[PDB]
This record gives sequence, C-alpha cells and structure tokens, in this order.
Amino acid sequence: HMNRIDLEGRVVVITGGARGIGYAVAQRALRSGAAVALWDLDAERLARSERELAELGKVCAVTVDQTKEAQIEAAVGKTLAAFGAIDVLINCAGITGGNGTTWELEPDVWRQVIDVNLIGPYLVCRAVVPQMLKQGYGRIVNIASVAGKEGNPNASHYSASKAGLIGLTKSLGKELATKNILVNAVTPAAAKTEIFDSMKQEHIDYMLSKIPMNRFLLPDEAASLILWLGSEDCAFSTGSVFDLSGGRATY
Amino acid sequence: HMNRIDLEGRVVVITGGARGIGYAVAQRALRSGAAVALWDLDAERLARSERELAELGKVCAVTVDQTKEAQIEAAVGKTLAAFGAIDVLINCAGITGGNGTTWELEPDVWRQVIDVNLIGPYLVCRAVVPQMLKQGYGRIVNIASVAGKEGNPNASHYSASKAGLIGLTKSLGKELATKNILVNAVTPAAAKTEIFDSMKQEHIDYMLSKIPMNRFLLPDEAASLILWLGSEDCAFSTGSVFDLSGGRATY
Amino acid sequence: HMNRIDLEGRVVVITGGARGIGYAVAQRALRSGAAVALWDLDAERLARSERELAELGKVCAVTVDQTKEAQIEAAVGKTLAAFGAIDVLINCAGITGGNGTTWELEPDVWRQVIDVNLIGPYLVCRAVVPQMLKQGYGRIVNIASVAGKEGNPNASHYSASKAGLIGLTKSLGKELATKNILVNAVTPAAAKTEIFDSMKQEHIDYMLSKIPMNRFLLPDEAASLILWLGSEDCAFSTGSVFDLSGGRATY
Amino acid sequence: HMNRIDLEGRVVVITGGARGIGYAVAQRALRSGAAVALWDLDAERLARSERELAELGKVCAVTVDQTKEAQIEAAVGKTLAAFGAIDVLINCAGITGGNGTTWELEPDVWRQVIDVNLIGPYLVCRAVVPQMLKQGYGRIVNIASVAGKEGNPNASHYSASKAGLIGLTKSLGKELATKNILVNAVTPAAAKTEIFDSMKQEHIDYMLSKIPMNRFLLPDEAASLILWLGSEDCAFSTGSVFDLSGGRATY
Ligand SMILES: NC(=O)c1ccc[n+]([C@@H]2O[C@H](COP(=O)([O-])OP(=O)(O)OC[C@H]3O[C@@H](n4cnc5c(N)ncnc54)[C@H](O)[C@@H]3O)[C@@H](O)[C@H]2O)c1
Ligand SMILES: NC(=O)c1ccc[n+]([C@@H]2O[C@H](COP(=O)([O-])OP(=O)(O)OC[C@H]3O[C@@H](n4cnc5c(N)ncnc54)[C@H](O)[C@@H]3O)[C@@H](O)[C@H]2O)c1
Repeated sequence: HMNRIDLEGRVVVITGGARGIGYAVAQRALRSGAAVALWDLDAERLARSERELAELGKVCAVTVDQTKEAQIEAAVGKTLAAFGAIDVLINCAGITGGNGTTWELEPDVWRQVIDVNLIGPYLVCRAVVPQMLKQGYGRIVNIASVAGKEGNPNASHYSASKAGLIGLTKSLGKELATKNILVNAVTPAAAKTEIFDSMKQEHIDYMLSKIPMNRFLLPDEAASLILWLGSEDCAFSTGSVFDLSGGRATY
Repeated sequence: HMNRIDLEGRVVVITGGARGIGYAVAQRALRSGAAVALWDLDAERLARSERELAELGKVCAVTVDQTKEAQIEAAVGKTLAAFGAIDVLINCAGITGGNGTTWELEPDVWRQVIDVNLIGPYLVCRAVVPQMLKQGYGRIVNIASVAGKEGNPNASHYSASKAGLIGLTKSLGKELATKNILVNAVTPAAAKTEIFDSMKQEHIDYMLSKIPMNRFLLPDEAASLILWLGSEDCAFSTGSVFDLSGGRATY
Repeated sequence: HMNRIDLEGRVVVITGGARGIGYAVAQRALRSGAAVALWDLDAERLARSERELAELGKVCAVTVDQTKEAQIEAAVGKTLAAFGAIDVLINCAGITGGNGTTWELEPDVWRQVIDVNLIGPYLVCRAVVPQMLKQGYGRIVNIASVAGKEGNPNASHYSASKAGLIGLTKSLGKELATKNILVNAVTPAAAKTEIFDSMKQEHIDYMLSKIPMNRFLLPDEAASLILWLGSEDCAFSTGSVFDLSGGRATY
Repeated sequence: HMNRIDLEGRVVVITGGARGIGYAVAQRALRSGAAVALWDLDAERLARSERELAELGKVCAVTVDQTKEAQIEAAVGKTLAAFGAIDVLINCAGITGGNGTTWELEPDVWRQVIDVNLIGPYLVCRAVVPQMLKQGYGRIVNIASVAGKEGNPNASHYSASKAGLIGLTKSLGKELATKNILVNAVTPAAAKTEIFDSMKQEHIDYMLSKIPMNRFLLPDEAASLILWLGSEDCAFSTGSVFDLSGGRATY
C-alpha cells in the first residue's frame, strides 16, 4: 500500500546513489516514472548499482567527487546529454568522519567532513540551480541528519556539517521562493547501511537508544518522504526541515 | 500531476470538515479511496458539504462540538456504526478569536480559543486513540499554525493554543511510538478561507508580508501534505511538525 | 562568586513565591536590592516564607489564586499600596498534574493544568502590563519547562501548557517590543524543589539519564538566570526562551 | 544600572578582540575584574586597542589568525605565559563574506567564510579545551548570528557557517557536561559595529523592519549577556543558544 508518487517525465539527480539511502531513492524514483542520473564517487560500486537499477527504468551513472567543481560541471553536462533536464536534485552523499571528542579528532578529518558534507552540497546546488531556473521548475532535497538538529557528542564535525547544510537549505529556499524551485532538508536518524562501518559500536548504540520507535530507519521509508519533497505535491514548503528520526527530534 | 495517496479501505475522521482546509482534505481523501466521516459544529453547512462530497465517495456527516466530551463520544459511535473503524484522525476545527493585544483581548474569548483549539483536539484524541489501539493502526494529523511556532502579535490566544497543540502532538506521538499509531502536526500560513472574516485586514496583510512565496496557501496544497501524514508512507516520523508556511518559518 | 544583579529600587512580583524556585528567586531579588511582593495560594506557607525572607529586605505577602481575575486585581492593588510600582513580574506558579497517557488522564485534571499553567500567567500579565505601560518600564519572566519544548510522554497536559506559555511569551514580547517592557521565558529541566519518594530511585536514574550534566537543577541556579532576565542588562532579548536544562534541550 | 559580573581572578581570551563586539566584551570583562588576552589578526589595530583597554585592567595583545593551528598554539602559549590560565574563551572573530545568491557567490569566498566562521572556532576550542580540562573549569561562548537560526537569503555562506557553529556548540557542550566547562552560543541580530554607507538607508529600513525592537543591537548590550555566559552564575545551561535578536527570532 505505497503511495504512487508522480515523477513521470522528470529527471532526478541523486548524489550518493550507489548505496544506502540514495540507492533506495533511486529505486523509488524509477518506480515513480523518473529518469535517474546516479552520481557517486565510487566508480566500481556505481557500475553494479546502475546495472541493478536499469531493470526498473532509465538510469545514467556518473562518477563524480562532489567536492570538486570541475567534476560537478562534467556531471551536469553528462546528465543533460543523457536526459535533457535536471528537475530534481537529491543531495545524499555524506561521510561520518568517525567518532571522537571535539579536541581529539584530527583537524584534517574535521575539515574533510565539512568539505564533503557542507561544501559538496553547496557546489552541487550552485551548478544545478541555473539549470532549474532555465526550466522554470525544480525541487531540491538535502539529506541532513538528526545530528544537525541536536549536536551529537563525539560527532562534532558531522553535526556541524549537517547543521550547516540545514542553514544552507533555509537561505537557498528563500532565494528561490518566487522562482518555482522549492528546497528542503530531511533529518534522518540512523539507518542500518554501510555507513555504520565508519562508526564505533558504542555510538551506534547511543543513536538507537534515543529513538522512541525503538528501531532504525529503513532506506525505503526514507525514500517515501524524500521523493514526496521532490514531487509537485510539495508546493508550499520551502527552506524547511522534514523529520525522519522515529520520534526522537523535539523540533 | 498529483500523487496518488493510497487510503484504500481506510476510514478518515476530519474535524472542521464542512469548509476550508478540512473540506479540501475530505475531497482528496475520497479521491484516495477513503471513507470520510465529516465532523463539524455547523450542522447546516455540514449537510451541504456532505451532499457535495458524496459525489466523490462514501461520506458520513456528524454534528459535534469538539469541546464537549459527550458529543465526541456520540460522534465516535456514529462513525463506527457507519464505517467500522477510525484509521486516520485529522484535527482541523480551530477558531481565531479575533485580534487584539494580550492585555486588551477579553478573557472569555482568550479562554474560548484555548478550549476550541487545544482542549478540543485533546478530547478528540482521547476518544479516538483507544479505537486505534484496538485496530493496531492509526495516523493522527493535528492542524496547528505557523502562529504556534512564532507567537504572532495581536494573536496571543491563537498562538498559545496552536503552540500548545504542537506540545500535545509531541507527547502523544512519543506515547504511541511503539504502538503503530503515528501522530504529527502541520503548521500552515494563512490560507484564504472564511476564517479570514474573523480577523482584521491589517492582520491579514501582516500575515501575507511574512511569506517568501508571496501568496497564500491553497487548501488543496495543504491537503496533499496532511494526507501524506495520514498514509502508511508516513512511517518513521512521529511527534513531529511539518511546515506549510511558504518559506516563512525558520524551524 | 555570584554576580551582583542590580535591582535597586525595583519592585518584583513573584507568583508561587512561597516555595521552590519562586522562593529562591525571592531570596536573590532581596539580596539584589529589590522589594518583593510574594504572591501565592497558601496563606500559611506564605506567612512562614514572609517571616524568613523579611530578614533580607522588604517583603509583602499577597494571598492570591492566579487563576482568578478578581483576586489578581486585589493582588495588584495590595502590591501597589505597599510599594508603588511593579517593575518585574516572575510567573512561577506552575503545577504538574500527575502523570498518565494522554487518553487515560482525567479531563478535569487536563483542564486544571491548562488553567493553572497557561490561563493563570495570561491573567497576571493582562493585569500587570497596563501598570508597566504607565511606568514606561518592565520585565516579565515566565517559568516554563523543557517539557514545553519537547512534549514529554505521560505529561501531555503539562507539556501542552508549557508550550502554550512559550507561545504567549513570543506574542506578548513582540506586542511590547517598542514599549520598554521585555518578556522572556525560561525552560528548566527537573529542578530539585522537593525530595522525591525513597522508592523512586529507578525513575530518578531515568530522569538523570536525559540530562547531560547528570544532576538536577538547583533553584538558586535558576534564580541567577531568571533575575538576569528581570534586570536592565537584559536589553535586546524579548519573546525569547532561555534554557535551564543541563544540556538536554536541542533548541 | 548594570549588573556587576564577577570575573575576579579569571582570564578571558577574546578572538576578534580589537573591534566591535569583541572590544566591547573586553571593556566589560576588564571592568568585571578579569585579565584579558585580546586575540586578533591586525597587529596595528590590536596595539591601538590594547593601549586604550590597558586603562581598565590587565591586557595582553596577541596577534593570531584563528584559522591557523600553529598560530593558535603560539597564542595559547603567549596567553599562559602572561596570565597562567584560560578560564573563559569568547569566539568573536566572524566575517560576513559579502552578499549574493547561493549560485552567484564565488566558491573561494564561500569556502573562506566557512573557514573563518566555523573551522576557526573549532581550532580555537580544540587548543583551549585541554587547558580548561587541566584547570577543572571553563566557560566558552561562541558568537553566532540570527542568520544561523534563520538562513538569510543572499547570505548562504554566512548562515551555513553560523548554523554549523551552533551545531558545534551543541556537540561540545554535551561532551563537556560533566567536566565543569560550559559551552554556549549567542545569536545577535544586526549589531551596530560599523556605521553603514550613507546611501543604504533603504536597506537599513529593511533590516530594521525585521526587528520588533526597531533598532540595532549595541555591542555593550551584547557584552552583558556574553559575559554572563562566561561567569560562574551560568551553571546549568550548556550546548544552548542565547538570543540577541531584538524579538526577531522565533526559536
Ligand atoms: N545512514 C544513516 O544512518 C544516516 C543517518 C542520518 C543521516 N544520514 C545521511 O544520509 C546520507 C546517505 O547515507 P547512507 O547511509 O546512504 O551512506 P552510505 O555510506 O551508505 O552512502 C553514501 C554514498 O556517498 C558517496 N560519497 C561519499 N563522498 C562522496 C563525494 N565526495 N562525492 C560523491 N559521492 C560521495 C559514497 O560513495 C556512498 O556511495 C548521508 O548524507 C548521511 O550523512 C544517514
Ligand atoms: N485558514 C488559514 O489561513 C489557517 C492558517 C493557519 C492555520 N489554520 C488552521 O487550520 C484549521 C482549518 O482552518 P480553516 O481556514 O479551514 O477554517 P474555517 O473557519 O474555514 O473552518 C473551521 C471549521 O471548524 C468548525 N469548528 C469550529 N469550532 C468547532 C468546534 N468546537 N467543534 C467542531 N467544529 C468546530 C467550523 O464550523 C468550521 O467548519 C484551523 O484549525 C485553523 O486554525 C488555518
């Protein structure tokens, strides 16, 4: 009994599309009638995901490091050559940077998390917004985290980067509010994906204990809301934050 | 290009269903396959709305003052006799109480706004939750306001009541988080309905000036998100607040 | 090493002044040079508290039920007869209403908590604000709770009442923003106003598990911030919420 | 009638101390009995500010780029040689980065704002926290902005950097909550640190239209709250955000 999201005729770019939440978003988008451009850093995994997802619809895989402007420019070009538009942008491709106190983390890792998780979505938005303006239509969905609302201990870099991504979402949504391009963020709690391998077990336990629903988020459940925000039904919500924390968040 | 929300086989109670946002929710729910129990104080208008909406699906109209426990009990009984379940509850039936400073409003009007807008949804939830527990399923959607997030000047009673409704939503969602009944609120900005007749023109202008999208909310747009929250696709969001303010709200 | 708050020549009304946080605020206000009007329900506890506090400065004990307009009017008159002004209003008369799920609490207790915790501060503000407008100066501090930010399970009435009090604070602060009367709320965690039952150590452990500082708030610590908000140095903060949750709150 | 903040015997580091809010904080800290280490980039402005402030108490001027680990290490050493401790850290070195839409700002300016406004305070905290842990005491105050709560249009980099700084504050406060080092942020509105161009009265009117108090924040008013958060009376607030927006912020 899933809702039938209407993405017919639309083109959806998904960063981080090779695995995890991004891959589940790709599956649901293809089942909703979209063409999907799957953007990811991991060229080998991306090839396997492309061939799996092609069974569901039109897919174009693009290898891109979303911290590098020149690679993003080439990715926009390849996407437009395949499909002719970018109607929907899902920024999904973050890293955790491991766990440690603010003063014990390595500064190069702190900077890397800010680069991948905050600078990256900024650079992708900078490249894609002019195309959405050209179209007179777009939807942008930034995948943040409940950590960006809350400031998790032992995850200061991750939390600051996702809090910053929420701030970017609020500014960009207000800049585009009269231009038919709506821009929102989602705040998931932990979902059991491969990103768990980059964290300490005690941090995973901590994240679970704070969830009133008493289980982790499933990627398919995340995709339901993410693609709602990528659809025309999302019509009067912009610069806003939509929660996926299983009852945890208090705002 | 609207999404097809799957409410097939479900029963939706809508308070305030005779007009405005509640009526638009009823239309969309019927088009989504739900049976609708339309609850409202205005017995005459409710009869006209029932006969209009019956063209779209199964409708049972129920006259009820949602400040009166005994009338709510009778309304639950009438709804169950018609349709056998209450799967979804949309609390929509608020009043504004006019406009004036906190110290110049009449205390009886201040109390009346709290009664209708906060006590009322509490009493309806109290009566309906045991039925949802009996079913092993429910969705509750409380229609608050951006005023409940922000505290509008000259609307202290309305703002306090809607802020209180958000607090109730957060408590109730956490109480039910392991019971398969998810509970969320929405925060609309102003929509041009008959509720405008109860406010001063300068307050209407104030509300509009704060909207980055530069227009009012349409009832049909509100219904898209309200019924998403009333669907099974809403799966890992509870005790949460979903915005409909056209870019205004900053949280 | 406590700060010396300058309340010299100011008159402070404290509701709930005979007990708990209100009593600690009274002690600190007298030590800061204020005259204090202690407003409370229990004439006997008031008389005892007045005798103790008179050793610190000028105190007027006022018996008043802050849910009753006529008693508030008599209380304002008695305060003005004693001291000639009301410069600062501290609303600290809240009750908890016990604990239970939203659908199992008694409706009359739900209503009583709304009346005491939300209607009461509204009624006191509506009587006191006109006096502050005559003076051209005032400070209002509403004691809310972290429950008003978060929606605690099994405390839906308490949480809704405190969330509503925060909404009132936001509206009233904006109404008075050019009138030299600043209006703010505080959100304490679990405050150690009472030694709990010797059999509830498990529940005490649970409450402390939500507080990163791993102890309860002391009333004297609350009074430091409450009276800062009651002082002239609070100069550019209004309609705002100041946290006292020991690291718990995430906004 | 200002409060007498007790900073007797304490050492306060102020980044951005030569100008604006940082200079006003220095004046108030010296008047409160503190020794002040003024940290700033401009040796010339630092020397002028040091000469003026030395009339109020003990001051050590430290030339440091707070984006450079090696310079921060030299700055901590010079501060400890002069004064023997760092009890209080005020991070007040932010830049605006100009204005423009998200897609038209220069990426190197976007990165520079993140570096100065988010990476810099992180680097200063990582050097100073170990010293506060050796002392068994500290207070950290991060000067953020209302833009970090709200996401101002045409200031996406500034807003994201300040939102990220708030996230860092929340994580670091919780990491230190049992270590006697409390960590909080302030959110000023438009502060009158500089007289704006004589031709921008229309833009000044627009900024003031968003502030209910209808004037700009004064640096000395900001310093009252900033140093309260730097004092022992700030005792049960950590990982929190204290507002200085003149009624604008809605959380
Ligand atoms: N998984 C969770 O529990 C969880 C919780 C909260 C938020 N989130 C967020 O959701 C998003 C998806 O998480 P996930 O669990 O699917 O993660 P994941 O590790 O399974 O997948 C992330 C993907 O991003 C790609 N990627 C990383 N850096 C990149 C870069 N510079 N350029 C391009 N691609 C890059 C990786 O190759 C990978 O395929 C992330 O932004 C994450 O922060 C996840
Ligand atoms: N319309 C807006 O601009 C706007 C903005 C923000 C929030 N909201 C909220 O959305 C909801 C719907 O607003 P609307 O514009 O459709 O209002 P409306 O005035 O058009 O309809 C409200 C309905 O509620 C009914 N009602 C009132 N008191 C009742 C009671 N005690 N018991 C039962 N029914 C009762 C009325 O008869 C009416 O049919 C309200 O809760 C309102 O506060 C509306």
